Amino acid sequence: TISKEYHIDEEVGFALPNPQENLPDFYNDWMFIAKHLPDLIESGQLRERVEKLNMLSIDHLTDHKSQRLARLVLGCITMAYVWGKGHGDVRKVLPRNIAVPYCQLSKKLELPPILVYADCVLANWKKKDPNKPLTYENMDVLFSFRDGDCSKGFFLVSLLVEIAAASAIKVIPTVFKAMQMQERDTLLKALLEIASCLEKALQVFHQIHDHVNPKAFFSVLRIYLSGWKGNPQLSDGLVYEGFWEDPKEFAGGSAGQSSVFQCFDVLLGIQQTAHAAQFLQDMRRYMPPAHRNFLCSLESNPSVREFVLSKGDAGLREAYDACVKALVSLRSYHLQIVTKYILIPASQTDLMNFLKTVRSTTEKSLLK
Amino acid sequence: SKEYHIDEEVGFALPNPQENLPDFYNDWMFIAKHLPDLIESGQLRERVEKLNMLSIDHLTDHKSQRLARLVLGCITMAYVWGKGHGDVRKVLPRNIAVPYCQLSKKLELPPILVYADCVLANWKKKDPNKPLTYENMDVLFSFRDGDCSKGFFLVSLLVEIAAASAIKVIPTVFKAMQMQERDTLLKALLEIASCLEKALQVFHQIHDHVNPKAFFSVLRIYLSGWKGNPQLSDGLVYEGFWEDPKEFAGGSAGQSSVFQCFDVLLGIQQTAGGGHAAQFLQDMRRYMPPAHRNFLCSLESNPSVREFVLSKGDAGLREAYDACVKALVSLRSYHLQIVTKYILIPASQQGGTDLMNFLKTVRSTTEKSLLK
Ligand code: HEM
Ligand code: HEM
Ligand SMILES: Nc1nonc1/C(=N\O)Nc1ccc(F)c(Cl)c1
Ligand SMILES: Nc1nonc1/C(=N\O)Nc1ccc(F)c(Cl)c1
Repeated sequence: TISKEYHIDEEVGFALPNPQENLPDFYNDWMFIAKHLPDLIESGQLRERVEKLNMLSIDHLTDHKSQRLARLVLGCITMAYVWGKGHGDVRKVLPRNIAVPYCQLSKKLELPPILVYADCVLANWKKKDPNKPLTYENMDVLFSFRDGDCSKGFFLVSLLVEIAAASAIKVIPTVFKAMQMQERDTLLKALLEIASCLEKALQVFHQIHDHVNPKAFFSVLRIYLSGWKGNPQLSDGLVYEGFWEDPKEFAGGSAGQSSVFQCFDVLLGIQQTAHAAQFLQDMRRYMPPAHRNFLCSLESNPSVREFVLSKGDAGLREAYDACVKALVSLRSYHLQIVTKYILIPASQTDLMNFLKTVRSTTEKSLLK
Repeated sequence: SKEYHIDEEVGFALPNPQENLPDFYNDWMFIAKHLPDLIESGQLRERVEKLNMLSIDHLTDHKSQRLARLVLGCITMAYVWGKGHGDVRKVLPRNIAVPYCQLSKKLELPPILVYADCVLANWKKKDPNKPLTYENMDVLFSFRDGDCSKGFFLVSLLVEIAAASAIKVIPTVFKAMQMQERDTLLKALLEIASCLEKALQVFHQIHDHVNPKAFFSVLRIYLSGWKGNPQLSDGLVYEGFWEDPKEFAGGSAGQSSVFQCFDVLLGIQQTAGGGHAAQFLQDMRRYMPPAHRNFLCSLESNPSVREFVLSKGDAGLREAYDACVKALVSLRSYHLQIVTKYILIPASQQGGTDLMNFLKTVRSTTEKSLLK
C-alpha cells in the first residue's frame, strides 16, 4: 500500500516537500541575482552581473533539496539572461561561469539544463506559517521573473492542482493489490476515491482566474518560460559555453511535464503515448528521474481497464468511467484556460488541435 | 527475474520458437515458406491480394502469436519492397493489413518486421539433443536466395544468447549491493565482463557467413522501414485499419535489449541528453517486446551500480566495473568495423558519414563512463 523511492510524498505527491530556501554561503553570489531578477532586468544590469561571475563548484550542494534549489536559481538566472527584457535582445551564448555548473548539476539530477515544471512549480514554494495548512494564502513562491508577471499565482495555482492530485496518487497501490486479491469491493472504493480527488483538482484549478491576469501572462511570463527547441529566435539552439561545442535545443516549460496527468492516463489504460503521443513521450525527459521511473512502473502492471471490462459489473464500470470523466472535465476546462490566456491575447490553431486530440483520446476510453 | 520473458539459457530470445501454425493459416505459412521463389516469379503480390482476411483468434498461446507475427511481418516486407528494385507499393491489402495490426496491437508491438521477430523468434535446432551453435541451428524464414539471411540472423542471435548468460547475473549484483557482500559483487561484475568478451568472440563469426554485397544489396532492402524513408515519404497505408499513412522504423539491432540493458545497469547515460542518439535509442524501445521494455524499466528504477562502486574507494571493484564498460566499448568498436565492411564500403560503388558519427558518439559516451 506504499510507493518505494519514487520521490512521491504522501501529502504533496510529485511536488518536492518543504523545499529548501537558502543555499550554503558559498553561493550567495548566485542567490543574490535570483532573489532580485525583477529589479536587475529593469535596470538592465542582470546580464552584466551574470558575466562578472566566478565559476563556482557544485560540490557544496550535498543533499537533494539544495541541489534542486540551486537548479531553480540557475534555471531562472538562465532564462532571464537569454531573453533579457524579453523584447528581442536575446543572447545565444550562455557564459562559461554559469553554463558549467548548470550542466554539471543538470546531468547530476538527470534533467535538461533549462527551467522546467519540476523547478518553477514543484520546488519553487514555501509555507508562510509552517503550522498552517497548504493554501494560496499561506503559501508563496521563492522566485519570480518580473514585477506584475503574476508568477506567484501561476506557479502556486498549478502547484495546488498537483497537490490535489497527490491524494489520489497514494491510492494506486490499493488499486493494484485489489485487482490481485480480487477484493472487488475495495477496488470500487479506490476508483471512486480517485475520481473524487480529480473533481477536487478541477475545483482548485478554478482559482487561476483569481490570481493570473491574461495579458500579464501572455505578454510577460510566457516569454521567460520559452525554450530553444524549434524557436526561431534561437533557431540553432543555445551555446553552453565551456560544456558543449555546438548549440543544443531544449523545450521551454509546459505542464506536459506534469507527471500527474500522464500517470492517470497510464493507470486507466488511456493510450496517449502510442504526434501528440510523441510530444507527451518527449516531455517525460523533462520530468525528474524517479518520476519517469514511476510512470514506467505503472505501464508494467496489468491493465485496470481490461480488468473492469472483464467483470461485467455496473458498479465498477461507473467507478472507472467516473475517473475517465474527471480527466475529460480537467482537459476541457484546460482548453478554456488556453482560450483565455493564449488564444485571445494572441489576437491583439495548431495548439488547440493538440489539446483537443488528447482530450478526445481520453473520451474514447469511456465505457459510455 | 519474474515474467519479463527472459529465459535462463537464451535471455531475450524466444526459447524454442514455434515452427508451424494451426491448419487454418496454411494460406499464410505457404507464402512465407516460399518468399524467395514467389518474388522471383513475380507472383508474391498476387498471392497476397488473392487472400482472405483470416482471424487471429486461433493463435491461442504466445509462441504461435509470435510465429504468426513473423510470417505476416516478412510477407509485408516482401510485398512492400517487391523485387527490391525500386517499385514499391504504398497500400498494404485489407486481408493481411487487418490481422497484422490486430496481432501487433495484441502483442504491443509495431506492425512491421522487427529484431524481436526475424532474430529472436526466427530459429530452431536441427537436432534438439545437441547444443546451440550455427551448425546445429537454422532460421525459419528468408527473403531471397543468396541474401545470406541464415548467417545474418543466426550470428546476431548467437551474440544475443552469449549475453544471456550475463543477464542472469543481474539480480546477484543488486542483492549484493543491498546485503553489502562486496566479494559477491566483485565476482558478479567479473562474470558479466567475461560473458561480454565471449559475446565479442561470437560476433567474429559474421565475416564467415555474411557476404557484404549480398547484405547491402539484397537483405538490407527487405529490412527497411517507412519512417523518414523517401520511397514512402508519407509512410504506409494499412488498408482497413488506418485512415492515413503511418510511419514505422525498419529493423535495427538498436532494438536489441541486451545493449541498452547493460548501459542501464552500468549507469551509462545514453537515453539522456539532447541529441539524436538518445532519442533514437529511446524510440527503439517501442519496437522491443513489452516484457523487455518492462525489464529495462526495472533496471532504471534500481540503485546505481556506478554510484555504489565510486563510493567504496575499492580498487578491485573499480577494475571489475571498468572491465564490463571496456567489454561494451570493445563490442561497439568492433561493431564500427562491421559497419565499415557491410554498409560503408559497398555504398561506395553504386551521407553515411553522419551515420558513423552516430555510432561513434554512442561508443564515446560508453568510454567516458570508465572510472580510471
Ligand atoms: C494559462 C495557463 C496555461 C496555459 C496557457 C496552458 C497552455 C497549454 C498548451 C499550449 C499546451 C500544449 C502545448 C505546450 O505545452 O506548449 C498545454 C498542455 C497541457 N497543459 Fe496546459 N496551460 C496552462 C495551464 C495548465 C495547468 C494549470 C495544468 C495542470 C495543472 C495544465 C496541464 C496541461 C497538460 C497536462 C498538458 C498536456 C496535455 C494533456 O495532458 O492533456 N496546464 N497547455
Ligand atoms: C553486420 C551488419 C550490421 C550492420 C550493417 C549494422 C549497422 C548498424 C547501423 C547502421 C546502426 C545505426 C542504426 C540506424 O541509424 O539505422 C547500428 C546500430 C546498432 N547496431 Fe548494428 N549493424 C550490424 C550488426 C550488428 C550486430 C550483430 C549487433 C549486435 C549483436 C549490432 C548492434 C547494434 C547496436 C546495439 C546499435 C545501436 C547503437 C549502440 O547501441 O551502440 N549491430 N548498426
Ligand atoms: N505548456 C504551457 N505553456 O504555457 N503554460 C503551459 C502549461 N500547460 O501547458 N503548463 C504549465 C503551467 C504552469 C507552469 F508554470 C508551467 Cl512552467 C507550465
Ligand atoms: N541496424 C541495423 N540495420 O541493419 N542491421 C543492423 C543491426 N545493427 O544495427 N542489427 C541488426 C542485426 C541483425 C538483424 F537481423 C537486424 Cl533486423 C538488425
